[PDB]
Amino acid sequence: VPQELIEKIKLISPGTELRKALDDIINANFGALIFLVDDPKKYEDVIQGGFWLDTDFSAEKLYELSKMNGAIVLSEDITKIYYANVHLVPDPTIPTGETGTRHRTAERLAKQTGKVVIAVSRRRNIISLYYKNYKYVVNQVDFLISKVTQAISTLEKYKDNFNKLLSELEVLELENRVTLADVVRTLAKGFELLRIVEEIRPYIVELGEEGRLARMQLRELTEDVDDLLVLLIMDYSSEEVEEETAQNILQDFITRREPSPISISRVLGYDVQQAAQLDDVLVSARGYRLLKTVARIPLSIGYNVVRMFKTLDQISKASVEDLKKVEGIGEKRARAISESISSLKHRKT
Amino acid sequence: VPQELIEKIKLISPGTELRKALDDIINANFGALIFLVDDPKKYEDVIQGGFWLDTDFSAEKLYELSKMNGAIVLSEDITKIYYANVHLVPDPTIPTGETGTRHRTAERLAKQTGKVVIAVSRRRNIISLYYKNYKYVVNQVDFLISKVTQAISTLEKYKDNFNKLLSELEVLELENRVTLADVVRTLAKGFELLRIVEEIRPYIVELGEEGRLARMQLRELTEDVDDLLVLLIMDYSSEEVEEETAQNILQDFITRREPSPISISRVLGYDVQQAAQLDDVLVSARGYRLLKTVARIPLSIGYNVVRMFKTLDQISKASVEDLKKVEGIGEKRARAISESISSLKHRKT
Ligand SMILES: Nc1ncnc2c1ncn2[C@@H]1O[C@@H]2COP(=O)(O)O[C@H]3[C@@H](O)[C@H](n4cnc5c(N)ncnc54)O[C@@H]3COP(=O)(O)O[C@H]2[C@H]1O
Repeated sequence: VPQELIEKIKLISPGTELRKALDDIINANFGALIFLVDDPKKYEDVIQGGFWLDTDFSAEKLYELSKMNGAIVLSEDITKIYYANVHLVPDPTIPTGETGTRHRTAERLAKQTGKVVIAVSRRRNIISLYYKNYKYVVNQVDFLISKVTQAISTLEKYKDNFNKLLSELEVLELENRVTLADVVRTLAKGFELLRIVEEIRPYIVELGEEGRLARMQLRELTEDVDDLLVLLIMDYSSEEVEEETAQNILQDFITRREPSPISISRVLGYDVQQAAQLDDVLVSARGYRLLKTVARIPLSIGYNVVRMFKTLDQISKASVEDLKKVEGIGEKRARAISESISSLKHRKT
Repeated sequence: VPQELIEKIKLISPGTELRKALDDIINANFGALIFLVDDPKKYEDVIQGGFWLDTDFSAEKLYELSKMNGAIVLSEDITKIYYANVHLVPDPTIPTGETGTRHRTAERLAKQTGKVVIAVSRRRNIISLYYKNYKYVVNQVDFLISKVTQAISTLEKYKDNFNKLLSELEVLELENRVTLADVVRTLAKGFELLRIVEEIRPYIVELGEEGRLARMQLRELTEDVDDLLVLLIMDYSSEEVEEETAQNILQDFITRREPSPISISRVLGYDVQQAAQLDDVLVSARGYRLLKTVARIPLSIGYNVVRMFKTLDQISKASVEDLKKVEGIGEKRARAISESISSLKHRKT
């Protein structure tokens, strides 16, 4: 979905005076056919009849005008009403797959001029936006709230399962009993969860000002999940991996690749092709997750800690003095590392 | 109103199945937009979308299809329905005086193709027919009947006054006391009566089958007025006048010139400059009106009677023996001429 078109969709998103007018028009079963231009003179050959207005835009004015037959011409910045009650005459030879004169005119006119045209028919409650060779149908808020509320409820269930997987993983991590199956299962659930977020994003955007609570909910449910998955990938990949690399593996499984167990464990660098194999592959966390998240050790410095001790298990055996040899670890960070791991072992295992 | 257009108007006149369908369509407040062509696949460029039907016409089929959006395509003789639900796309650059997409389309397409296009708007009850550069509005029957009923009632009054003038003139004629004013006064009323018939004629045509009674009424009211006015012109023009010329006089004051007293007398060959002079000009009927109408003498033979006796006054003094000396007058025509005049002189004077 081009960014060019997304800028146009903003024009009619909940919160704008234009959208407010269009909601009133839909509510009254008036139709609408609206043409957005910056220089009316340049387009005087596709504009016939009607009334020259040249007056400041308002929602109420647009509403009143739409009671009349034909079309309305506004400035692109939606600050002026230029014409009302006009006949729009785009080139009839331009292909269109729309139905009815109103929507066939709209799509032809947008194709012909490279401008936005908005059509509302009298009996439906959708707003059809046309820009160049684009068509975007904009939905009512109540339809969008419904899908988004469902998506959020779905995200809650994925997130709860993710937390359960993770808390079990933690236990296994601290006891050094993790298998590849355990990692992959946890990553998959994380990947799927953020996929759902990506898929609902267009709905969220369409909601405009009415999507504010929805965005807050997404943010709260997904807050640290991306960082968490990146750290897991750095901790459990077959060979050592830089952060931005792990970030890309996340990007890949969120958007382009399917998060099947074999696919994940393969891209983590393991050579398995049967799902049952994962249970037999023993893995040991590098320790990045615990270092950044719990001991609050910056990644740049955690590299050196992993450089020296290789795995979490060995880090958990190091004394404060042992840790202090690392490039970046003073007594502050050394006790942070030492005490936070041991605290965790005590309470969790 | 060119004969070419009148033929097309017949297509939608009361009585035709097409008009019966348009009537229902008007009554249901469906609109209509109908394109008449014999070769559909040649007009492929101006007809988009819709359904190809190619089915035999009926009023009920047309009505049913008019429920759908857009336009309908029929054969020029209204025998086939070719398309329904189509989008008509005439050249947008053709000048049009119409208002609304429907009527602006109809006019432009009619001009572009030389074919009939019919448009009915949803809330108005008229049928607008476009043919080439012609536009003809066809009215509802109740409207036409009201005008025609008034026009006929108006005619009864003119006709009553014409009769009263005529019978007064009859008396003056039989007593040889006719002035040019009496003649002109009678002619003028007859002229005006026939003008009214001319003005109402388009409404009557427009009424189609619903104008049968109205035609009979006009026929009864005017059936011999024209012949009567022709014979008056032949009896009172200053210089002898052939029948053909007299009919051309009649035709002139019915259409071209206005039947003013001075003007009528001037055309009759009397150098008059003021209406008050008409009362001083004495005239004598040659006798054609009486010879044709009352004695049943053919005009051809009439001339021979007039060339001999010059005026009605002299004819009324001629004996049977005198009259038989005329070419074409046997003993029966002679006694027909003499007894009909003496009979009228006895009864009317
Ligand atoms: N070229 C054509 N070919 C076939 N049928 C034609 C036609 N032009 C008009 N009609 C028919 O007349 C109906 C009423 O059009 P109206 O202009 O009143 O109402 C129109 C008009 O107010 C507006 N609108 C549509 N096209 C427009 C255009 N090019 N320019 C400006 N306004 C337009 O959309 C309304 C709904 O049109 P809708 O199609 O439902 O219904 C149309 C359509 O069925």
